Amino acid sequence: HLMYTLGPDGKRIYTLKKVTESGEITKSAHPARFSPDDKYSRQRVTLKKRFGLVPGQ
Repeated sequence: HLMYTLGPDGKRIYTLKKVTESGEITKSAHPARFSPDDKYSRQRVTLKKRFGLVPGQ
């Protein structure tokens, strides 16, 4: 009928453990990274950044 477990010396320890699990359930459907396609990258959209021109005659 005790609501606490004693130690090897006689020290009381509140360990009713009435409930099975004792933890805060994390929220589901968390915000996952957005990336449905490869075009998502701003770099892919940006024009050629190589500037490989050939000025001359």
